[PDB]
Amino acid sequence: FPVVLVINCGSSSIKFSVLDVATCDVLMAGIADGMNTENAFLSINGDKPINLAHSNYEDALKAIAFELEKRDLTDSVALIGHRIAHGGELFTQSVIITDEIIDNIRRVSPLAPLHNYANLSGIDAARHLFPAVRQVAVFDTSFHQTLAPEAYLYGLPWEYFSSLGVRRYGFHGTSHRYVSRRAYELLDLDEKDSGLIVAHLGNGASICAVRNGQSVDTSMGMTPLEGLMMGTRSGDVDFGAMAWIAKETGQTLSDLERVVNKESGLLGISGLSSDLRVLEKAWHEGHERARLAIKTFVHRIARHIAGHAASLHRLDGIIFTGGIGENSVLIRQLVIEHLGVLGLTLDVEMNKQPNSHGERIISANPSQVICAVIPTNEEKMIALDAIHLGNVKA
Amino acid sequence: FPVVLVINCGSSSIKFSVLDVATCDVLMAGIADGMNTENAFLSINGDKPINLAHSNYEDALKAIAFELEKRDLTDSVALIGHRIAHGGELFTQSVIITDEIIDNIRRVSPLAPLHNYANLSGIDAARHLFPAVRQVAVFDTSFHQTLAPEAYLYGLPWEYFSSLGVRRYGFHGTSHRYVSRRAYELLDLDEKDSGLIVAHLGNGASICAVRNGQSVDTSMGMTPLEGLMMGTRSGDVDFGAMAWIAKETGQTLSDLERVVNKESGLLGISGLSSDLRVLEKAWHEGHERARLAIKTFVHRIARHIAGHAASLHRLDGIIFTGGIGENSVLIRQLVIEHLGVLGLTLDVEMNKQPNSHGERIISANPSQVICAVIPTNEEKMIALDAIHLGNVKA
Ligand SMILES: Nc1ccn([C@@H]2O[C@H](COP(=O)(O)O)[C@@H](O)[C@H]2O)c(=O)n1
Ligand SMILES: Nc1ccn([C@@H]2O[C@H](COP(=O)(O)O)[C@@H](O)[C@H]2O)c(=O)n1
Repeated sequence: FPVVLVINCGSSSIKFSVLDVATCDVLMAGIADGMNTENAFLSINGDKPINLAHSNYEDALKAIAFELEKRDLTDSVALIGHRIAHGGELFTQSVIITDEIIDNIRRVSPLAPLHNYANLSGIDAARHLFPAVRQVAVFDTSFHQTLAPEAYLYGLPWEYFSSLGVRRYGFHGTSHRYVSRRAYELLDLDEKDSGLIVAHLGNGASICAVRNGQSVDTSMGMTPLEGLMMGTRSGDVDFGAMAWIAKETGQTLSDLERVVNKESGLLGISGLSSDLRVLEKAWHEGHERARLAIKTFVHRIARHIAGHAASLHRLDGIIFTGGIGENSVLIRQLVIEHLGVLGLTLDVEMNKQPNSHGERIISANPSQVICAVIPTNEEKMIALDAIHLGNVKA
Repeated sequence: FPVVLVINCGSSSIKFSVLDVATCDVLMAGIADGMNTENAFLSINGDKPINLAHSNYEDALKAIAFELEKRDLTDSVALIGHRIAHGGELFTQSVIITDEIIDNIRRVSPLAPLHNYANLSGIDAARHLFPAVRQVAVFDTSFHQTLAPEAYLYGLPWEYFSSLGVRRYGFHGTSHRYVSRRAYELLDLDEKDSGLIVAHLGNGASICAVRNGQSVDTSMGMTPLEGLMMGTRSGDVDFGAMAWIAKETGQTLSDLERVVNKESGLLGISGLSSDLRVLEKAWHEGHERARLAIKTFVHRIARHIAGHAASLHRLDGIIFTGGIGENSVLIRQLVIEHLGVLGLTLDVEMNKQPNSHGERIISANPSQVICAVIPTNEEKMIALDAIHLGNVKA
């Protein structure tokens, strides 16, 4: 009974999942958080954080690998899937990892210095500890590679694009790809003749316009920073306003990049929390700045959902997904009420239902556009790619 | 037969118009270009650029004033209208200029250092040369002041808004106000129950969502830089991509602000021209980068028109205006074809017609949204404000 080992080897931590091939369901999931810092620990299923301190990426994965053998699961690992942050222009689909692939990941790595090098560390580790196991690289940008130049060009001098690689790449590709696939079945649509908007709201937040099965426009830019306002990310911001701030308070570009990543977004406007559940409660208890942050949040999503609709010949579906997307009854409704212009009528009985109801329609019949909630499963999509690439012979 | 003197006293030049009160039509128009530079000149009606060299704002207006008396027009100046770039939060409508008003303009002037101080120079001049003439200040932001906080807040720390004044202000207010007013009559709509999108495409480019006679969302930000890609302005740009560029090529924020204002936009992608007529011809003659620049240009407009529609309960009209908006048969159509999703069908016979046809419908009957061209008249709107404020007693 073979299994797929999924790895999101981020900068600060190493997340992992062990999916069964037969069911595509998680048998085991863990995390190696606080990496390289004096005390690094491994928390599998959340039962006991074993302090594997004084250790790096190579041994943290060797700690996870030993625990797989503790559960007699090592011998059953047929495939390993690696989540990669940035594919650049070089990667349009998931690939079997060879030396050539490692090189090409290393080539585009300047575009995501924090994430990509951390991903490569995890690739080497898994390659070392499991050499006779087929390994797959799944990229977080590759879905958005179907974008036409008018969709991905910035209004900068052409040289910044041709020699340096400055363009729109977009992120949450795997999520957007997964959810879109699921929507065709749920909504009973023809992939070859369809237009969807997918709102991935959660950790980061992004919108994708999926036309006839292809990503044609997406909210995020070169960095995960452009687009929607997020938990701690500012979203769309006037560069003139930024340059003004840098002059008025005398801050370096380095200062502001840290401000826009860590101090901004929902956290920034509310001055309270980056967490929705806290801000939803905060508003319910007469907090204006938490209410404002949500109202702004909802507005920018509503702006980008309608915006991205332009890249469709027809609008069949708006799909909510991700932590906030799947669970927030409020945000979903405020967003939809904001889009009455698109002819949306929302069934509030259906919108009430918690996430346990999984893939569900949430718009009433008179609606000209079908709204739905689809739980995102990046782990399942990574596995499916790996299983598919498993049958191939390289 | 009284007249209104309109002044756009920009940083580099001083434009002016002399409108008749009875007709609201231009009797005289000129420009004092290349200000303060060794050779400054005055070109009235474009007949003879008289080199009033070695001179500043106070004497350039004194050169225009003498030429008004040369045409026995000085004694007939009942009102003077000043175009102001940035009103800040302090100005929501046009006002009669008093000392208090001068102060308040001087207060918000840090927000537009290039433009506002140039505007104040022209106010002092006109005040000096015409002391017994009522003068009106018309602000380029004041129309957009009806925006709700969720529409104008950036996802930055709240402090940047409350103490420093960093928010969305928007521009082309006077144009957006004028055109919207004209649309109600042209489209035979009820102002109190209407939703319009106005695309001001020309010099700079901006979109405004006008709901029930009020500006509820607009493309430009704190600076005229945010929003649509423009002639030499980049438009919406990822801050992460900007910060990346500053690292990769080692450029100061000052460098990039100059790059994004002067070297970017249509000029940047094409590497040829910031002028549409040149780029339209260039594409017609197999130039890919000029074609790409236009395709990108059209796409971003299509993105923002659909985007701004979200802030409406209903979409009745899309209105094209400004240099590019009124004259470009191509751009208008490419934009509308991009918005087939909103249910637009375009009458190409009507879209063919040149600007001489003035205020015209350009969408066919089966269209769910009325498209129209309305020539913008900032001069006429400034005059109308002044005439109105002329009847008031301060
Ligand atoms: N019941 C829940 C669960 C999560 N959430 C929100 O979803 C977000 C988590 O998103 P991800 O899991 O995609 O990172 C958190 O910001 C949290 O506030 C919520 O608003 N209601
Ligand atoms: N017939 C015309 C006239 C002007 N234009 C464009 O309109 C723009 C001028 O806009 P403004 O007058 O608003 O500054 C120029 O970029 C020019 O290329 C055009 O494309 N066709």
